Amino acid sequence: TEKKYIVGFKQTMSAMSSAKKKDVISEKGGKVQKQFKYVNAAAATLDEKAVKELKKDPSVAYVEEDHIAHEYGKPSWLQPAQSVPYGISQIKAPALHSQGYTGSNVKVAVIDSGIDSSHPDLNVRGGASFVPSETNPYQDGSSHGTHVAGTIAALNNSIGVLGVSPSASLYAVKVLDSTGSGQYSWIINGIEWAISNNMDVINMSLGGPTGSTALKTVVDKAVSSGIVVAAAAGNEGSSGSTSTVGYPAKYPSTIAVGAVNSSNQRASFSSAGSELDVMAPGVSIQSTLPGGTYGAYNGTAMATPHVAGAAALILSKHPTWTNAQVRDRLESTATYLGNSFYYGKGLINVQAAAQ
Ligand SMILES: [Ca+2]
Repeated sequence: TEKKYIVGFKQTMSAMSSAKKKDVISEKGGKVQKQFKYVNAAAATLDEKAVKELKKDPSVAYVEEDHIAHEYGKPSWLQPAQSVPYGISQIKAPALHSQGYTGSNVKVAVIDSGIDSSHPDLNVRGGASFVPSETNPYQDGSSHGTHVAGTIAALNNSIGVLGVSPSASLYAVKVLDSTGSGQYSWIINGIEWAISNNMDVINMSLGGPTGSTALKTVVDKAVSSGIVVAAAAGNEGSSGSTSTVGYPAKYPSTIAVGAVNSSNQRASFSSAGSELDVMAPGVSIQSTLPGGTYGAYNGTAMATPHVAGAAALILSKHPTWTNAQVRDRLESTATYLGNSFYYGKGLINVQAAAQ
C-alpha cells in the first residue's frame, strides 16, 4: 500500500517544532524518514488513506509524492598527456587561466552520482552521500558525477583533461544511486548539505519532469544564501511551444543550462523553454571517468558543469561578487545564438563575464 511522500507544513509557527511534526505524521500511521532543516517539511512513507486525512489536518500545507530525478548525461565515445576538451576553449576558460585564475578556494558541490576520489586527474576535498544503501560519496556507482566533476575541475597537470576551473575545491554530494536515479528527498538533503557546508557553487546535472514545493524551497534557499546554482535543462528535445525544461532547472532561481555543439548549434536532445538561461557545450564532452580513464558524453548534464566551473573562475578573479553578480555577468555577456526559447541568452563567455 505505502508510497513515498514529502509532507509540507503550514508556515508559522506550529508547525515548526520537531516533535509535533513527527506526530501529525505518526498519528496517521505514517512513518518519517527525514525532517528537512531548511524546508518546513518531512519525507514520509504513507499509504493511500492517511494521505486524505493528512490533507485534511489543518496544520498541513501539502502532501506531494517524493519524485524521481535522473542524470542528464550519456556515454558517446570511449597515461595520456594533458589535452584541453573543446568545450573548455569554447567558453573561453583558457583566457582566464592565462591571467592566473583557475578557481582556487572556490567551493563546488557536485550534486550527482558521487565522484571517484581515486582518479589521478581529480582532487576531491570532501562530501557526503544521501543514497541510503550507497553510503560512500567517493564511489561513483554510475560514472556520471565523475565525468561532470572532470569538466569543472580535472587537474591542470601532465595527464588526461583540464577542467574549466582546475584548482576549484571539489565536493562529492551523492544523491543518485548506481542506476543514475534519485528520490527528490535525497536531492533536497544533498542541497541542504551544500548550504550548511558553505558551498559557493552548486552543480546539478540532473532533473525530473515534475515540480516539487520542497524542492523549490531548498533551491531558492541556497541561492538566497548567496550560492550560485547551475542546473541542467534536460534532454527531452522540443515540442512546439511547450517548455520541456526539467526540475529544478525550471525554477528561476537556478541557472538553467542547455546544450550547444562545437558549432554553437542548439543540440538535438536539448530541452527548450522560457526557463532556459544560457547554453554551454554538451556534445561529445571529453572528461574523467572512474578507474583512471577518460571518455566523451553527451547531455545537458555536460553543459552544466561548464557554467559551474565558469562561476568558480569568475569568483576566483572577483571574490567579492555575490551569486547575483556572477549570474548577471554570465547571462549579460553571453554570446547571442538565436531565439531565447531555444538558446536563452546564448553561449557563456567567461572571458567577457570576468572583465
Ligand atoms: Ca589533467
